[PDB]
Amino acid sequence: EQDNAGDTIEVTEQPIDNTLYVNDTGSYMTTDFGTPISDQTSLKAGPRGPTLLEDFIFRQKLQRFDHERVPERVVHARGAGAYGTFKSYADWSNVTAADFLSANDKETPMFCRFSTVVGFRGSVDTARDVHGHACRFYTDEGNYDIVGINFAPFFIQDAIQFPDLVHAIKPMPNNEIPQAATAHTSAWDFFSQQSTALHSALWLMSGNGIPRSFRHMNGYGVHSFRFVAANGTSKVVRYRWKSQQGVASLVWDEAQAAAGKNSDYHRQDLYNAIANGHYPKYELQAQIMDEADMLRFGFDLLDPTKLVPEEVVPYTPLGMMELNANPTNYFAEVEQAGFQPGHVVPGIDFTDDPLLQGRLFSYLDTQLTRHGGPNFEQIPVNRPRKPVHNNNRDGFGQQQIPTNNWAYTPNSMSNGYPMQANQTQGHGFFTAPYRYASGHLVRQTSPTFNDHWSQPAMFWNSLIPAEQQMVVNAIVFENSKVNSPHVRKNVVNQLNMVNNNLAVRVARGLGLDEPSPNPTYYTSNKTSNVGTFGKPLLSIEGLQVGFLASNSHPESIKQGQAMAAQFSAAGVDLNIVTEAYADGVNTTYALSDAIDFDALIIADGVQSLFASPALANQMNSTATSTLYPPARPFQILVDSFRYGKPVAAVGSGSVALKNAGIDSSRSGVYTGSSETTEKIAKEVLEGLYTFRFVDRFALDE
Amino acid sequence: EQDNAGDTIEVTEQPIDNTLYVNDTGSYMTTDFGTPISDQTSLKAGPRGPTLLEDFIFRQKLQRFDHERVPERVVHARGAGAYGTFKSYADWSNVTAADFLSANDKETPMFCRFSTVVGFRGSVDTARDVHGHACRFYTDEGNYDIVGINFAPFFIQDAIQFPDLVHAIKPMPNNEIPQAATAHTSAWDFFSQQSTALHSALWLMSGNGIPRSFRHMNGYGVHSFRFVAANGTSKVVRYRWKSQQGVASLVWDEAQAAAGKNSDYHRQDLYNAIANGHYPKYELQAQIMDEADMLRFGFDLLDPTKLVPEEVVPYTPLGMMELNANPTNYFAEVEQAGFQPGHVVPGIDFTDDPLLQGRLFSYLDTQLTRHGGPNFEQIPVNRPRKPVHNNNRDGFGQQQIPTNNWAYTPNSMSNGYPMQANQTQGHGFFTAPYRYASGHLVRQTSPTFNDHWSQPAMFWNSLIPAEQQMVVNAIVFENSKVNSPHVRKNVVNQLNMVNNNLAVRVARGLGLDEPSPNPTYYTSNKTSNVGTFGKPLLSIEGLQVGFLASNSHPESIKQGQAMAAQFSAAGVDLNIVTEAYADGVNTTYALSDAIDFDALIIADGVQSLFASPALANQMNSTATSTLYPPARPFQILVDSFRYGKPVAAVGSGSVALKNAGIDSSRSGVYTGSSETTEKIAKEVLEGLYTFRFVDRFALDE
Ligand code: HEM
Ligand code: HEM
Ligand SMILES: [Cl-]
Ligand SMILES: [Cl-]
Repeated sequence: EQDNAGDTIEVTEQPIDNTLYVNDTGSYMTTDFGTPISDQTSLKAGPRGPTLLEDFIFRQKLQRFDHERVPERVVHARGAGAYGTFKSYADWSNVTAADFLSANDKETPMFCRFSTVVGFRGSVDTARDVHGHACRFYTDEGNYDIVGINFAPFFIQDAIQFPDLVHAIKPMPNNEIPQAATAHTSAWDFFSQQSTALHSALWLMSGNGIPRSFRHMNGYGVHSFRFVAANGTSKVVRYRWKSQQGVASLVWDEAQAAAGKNSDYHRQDLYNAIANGHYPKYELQAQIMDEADMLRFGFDLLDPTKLVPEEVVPYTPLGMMELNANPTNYFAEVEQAGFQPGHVVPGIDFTDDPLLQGRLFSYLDTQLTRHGGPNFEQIPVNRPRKPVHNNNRDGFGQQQIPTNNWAYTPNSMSNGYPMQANQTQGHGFFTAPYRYASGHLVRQTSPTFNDHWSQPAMFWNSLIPAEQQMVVNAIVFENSKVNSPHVRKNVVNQLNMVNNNLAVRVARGLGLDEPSPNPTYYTSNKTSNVGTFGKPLLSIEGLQVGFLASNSHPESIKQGQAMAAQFSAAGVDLNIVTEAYADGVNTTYALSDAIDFDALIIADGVQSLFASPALANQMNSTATSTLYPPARPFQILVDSFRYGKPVAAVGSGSVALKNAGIDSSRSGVYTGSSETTEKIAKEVLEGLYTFRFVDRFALDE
Repeated sequence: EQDNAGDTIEVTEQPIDNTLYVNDTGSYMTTDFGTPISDQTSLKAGPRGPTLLEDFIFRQKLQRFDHERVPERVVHARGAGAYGTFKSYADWSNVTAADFLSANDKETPMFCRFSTVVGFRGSVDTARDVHGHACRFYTDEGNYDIVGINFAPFFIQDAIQFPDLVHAIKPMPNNEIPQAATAHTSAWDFFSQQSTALHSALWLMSGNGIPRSFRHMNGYGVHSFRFVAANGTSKVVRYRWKSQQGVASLVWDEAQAAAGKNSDYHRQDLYNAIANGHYPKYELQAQIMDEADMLRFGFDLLDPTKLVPEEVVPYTPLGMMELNANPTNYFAEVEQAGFQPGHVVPGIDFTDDPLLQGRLFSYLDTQLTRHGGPNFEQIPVNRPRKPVHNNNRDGFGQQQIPTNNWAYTPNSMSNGYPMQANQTQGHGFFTAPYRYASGHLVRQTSPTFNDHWSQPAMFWNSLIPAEQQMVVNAIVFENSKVNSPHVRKNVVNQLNMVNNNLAVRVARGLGLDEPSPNPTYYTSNKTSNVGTFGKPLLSIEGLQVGFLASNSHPESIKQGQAMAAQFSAAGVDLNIVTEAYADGVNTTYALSDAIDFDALIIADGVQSLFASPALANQMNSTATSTLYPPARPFQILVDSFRYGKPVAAVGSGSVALKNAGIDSSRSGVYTGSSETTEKIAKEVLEGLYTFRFVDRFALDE
């Protein structure tokens, strides 16, 4: 660049302020251009006069405000994030050249966001939905994102259908009803006309659609990807994030109650858990398969509507992630984060999964919408941990200052920088070299993709009877909300290709004719770890206990408080509830509901709070408590029991149980005198692990 | 423009397609550039091959999809719209030169949007909140927008504080919790440190915060505006939209239930009412005051925290609006609509209200954010009904084609077009000519604005005892959710400057020390039409009745059906509810809740459905119905009664009432034999007008 005076360029770097995190301590307010200000009164022509155009303080403040909002994500708008770390279990170089997997105990920084799918930005956490599980590894060789969900299969087999699925499940276009729900004609029409959807539709109707929290679901990559070794050999892999807390879910009416009582239930759960030191963990696992396995198992590994059963190919544990810090600013870090499945690193490659292939286009393009311009990767949360060097330039919102004035390749002026990186130098990305294609250029679906029903059948067989009833109840609920009889009937006919018992039970729920067995795709096969009831949690850290006490019986508070040490030691929060705040009280009846607690304990001597609605109704007007709605304590109890949660009662607390028709002989009901509270606590710990007592759920066939 | 050949310009208008409403009937799918396509399979290198970059069909479809979203409104994101018409009661030219008010029976097209304030796009309709009431008159002299709310006063006195109020009430910035709610430290901190907020805070805690529907609230302009007559004389006016349905509201726990059962409760209500021919009406009214009235009434008419009591200045009816059509496409017409208080027409002017003055800047600027460019008024819903002519040009998304090549004033080339319009020619806008200012250029608040407490006191005195209890319960609920004791105490102290009884009751609810009377700002004054309980509705059209029946007692359905004619004739929807769809059934237990009905009727012979939760709990597992959660029918009944709704029972239905502890002697409880169903219906019509039976609500002091 310097064989002459003209092309020789003097660089003078200016001492520009380079703040990242903003710290207000000690400061006076300034404009964005650094002039010290107050911001509390408009400049006016006299104190009762009109506001002046020259009040630039007013205009800069309101212009910022008027422009705060950005487009939400077209899908997964409602979500929450956290930072963490990932530790490799091994040097995996034998199967992948990926750097974050290259050594035992190698640690990589992480950022993840969890979300629903269909609802808009402020929709209810406990909507029935798919849930996103999207994690970025900030590796030494680039940001690697696994952008997954809590179900193993997806609804469709080609990315070109994605706007069809999404418009179908989103609110109707004429009136934007209903919010965050598939319970409408268009969605079930789509799922029944596009029968690839059945597998994921069953997942959605199961407890998987309504998880207890982000900490109590698994994550799946869904698609086949490739691990590529340094020498070019590849393996076909499928990812699972196995929650180290375990898998647990709500029941529908409980998910509804939670939506109305605490729309922030899952984001609050994640925030509180991290803030309280109960850091959620998920183990990265992969089914590591050979190229020869593409069609071996009787379905196609390119097909995203199909899971590989653990019993056919086991999951190999790769390493452990932990999320251990909350974001500092939600808008800056969470709202602006843009995950992309095309954010790959050397040692990872794609497959010809037609669903995956289109996602690679879509996510890069969509980042423009939400960020207003092309420099979205420059936002701090999206930056790689090492500095970027390439010949990309300019664009709205450019906050870097390139010094390489020869921004093209090949050139003879820049000393070869930046250098081309590839398989054999600079740890460059490379497509797996044995990949091959051969064929006409076709817009045709592979016939290997044609079985839409067998895997739905396996999934059904994989659920305990209580959760099978839950699926029926959900399908019946959603298809009763569907307004079109012909769609209802199409759904039944589709379900009958999956399992006759399922379809008959649904048709009965809908008041429709019962179909007859259609055995073509039926199977008795089943797989494990795809249900959400009947298997206990692996950790009860960060779960909640509600201890129902009264200010009118002061010893009840003290009884609550003496149990607190035991729960604290298990990482369980004990919440003492009374009518109103007082010494030792944590929360109140008026603020409380069953959904707020994972187990409930009734204190000794407070039985009189637990009047049934019928009793409440006699004495109305005067001398009924104003401090909470009529029969609130009773309702918390009855709801907790109905939902399947452990309930305990100390002393005369058992009177409350009887009032509620709860026999002390039921599973997950613990009783004891005031002298045995220590043992009652440990039984509650026991019940928290079991989590739900499914013997309480009504069964049909 | 043509005294020479060079400046003479040939205009050739091209036959360009000019579709507005899109009609698909008969058509093949095409790209946006008109090439006929299919859109169901990606183009691949072989049927199991990778997707090709040259598949432009895939890319155009996903690029559209990837870019569907736009920024939501910074406030009032959650809302719903409808078209209608406005009829003037008179020629009002004696007080205003406004054209839409210039003749008896003069009709003007309308479009309105109603909304909450704090929640984001998909937040729950029944959040406790301010509600927007924003209406556009498409006049012959421009689009006139009244951008109002359902409360008479606003929280702050200067527009520069608007981002402070909004950041305070919106979710916290670190974690974006909580959604659509003021129940957190920051909001109550703001309301207590910025004590102007007390008036609107009391409105918010009343039933006004939780209306039954958009049809059952009023609208207020809040600010003083001016009517300006042709000759320059002005009047100071305040607007009210008086609902012709009447004012009705929910109770808090009911608003919560509705949020979890039907997040679309208000938008669905409005959509259904219009679709069913029950068109909501609101009468435009104005307090028409003299310039001399600015300080006469012991507060300042420039002050938006102050209402003028109807008893001091009556509302003059101006005309009647009716909303009579749903939008065709929600995104195009509702989401994109941009109302602005600066959208004024000749005969309307502003005042020096410092809150109003800033809104004039803010709304014009904010339209850029949501529309991506400056041509937001070109969107169909924002267009005036007559063609625009001005010298504004260009900008993103320009879909017009100007023919005037001399786009500046003054010029000698364009034949004087377009002509300047003013007070005396072309019906031009004009500022009211007697307006005057005089003063230093000051950033100071007017001392006339200093009384923050007297009007809050009047408002409190204006509520029936039951709604006063509702305010206390709300304040106590929200301030129990506030995590900061010092903020709780500040709120109490502020409330004690308003009314000692109010403050003592709140402090009791919060477990705080009771303050002592602080009489400086106390008053016994009261005003009418500012409460939401204790005054019946004026129309029951579009309200809902739930008729609880059973498939296991088939005559119950027929009993329901024979009542339907009477409800239909009142414009009331009768919904027959059973376990599952069948001949004559409208909805199901599993889909139903108390919030779905405004009155409940229990059929003869179905009492066995109405088992209490206690009874449900005995027989669990087998032979409990799978068709709805345990004790769902009972819960609907108990909830309806608790909320204050009319309930009726035919025949042995009274057994259900007894089970629920509801005596047939209570107000708003109707019973009769199977032979008197006609009379039972008319009593239910009676109860619908009364709407809520406040004798059921617990009272304190
Ligand atoms: C296996 C199937 C899929 C999974 C597991 C998946 C996963 C996800 C996740 C987890 C998010 C949220 C990321 C975040 O938290 O910010 C997301 C967003 C998105 N997805 Fe998907 N997705 C799938 C299929 C598709 C398909 C086929 C397309 C389109 C071709 C697509 C387009 C999008 C878009 C446009 C976004 C918005 C991203 C943004 O604005 O940053 N997805 N997806
Ligand atoms: C008397 C007090 C006020 C009332 C009655 C009021 C009313 C409303 C209403 C009804 C909307 C929703 C319009 C729609 O449905 O699209 C709205 C939006 C808005 N308001 Fe206000 N407002 C008030 C105070 C303010 C103040 C002081 C400011 C700022 C200086 C402000 C800024 C905004 C903005 C930026 C929007 C978004 C508008 C859009 O994106 O189109 N408001 N307001
Ligand atoms: Cl492949
Ligand atoms: Cl003025």
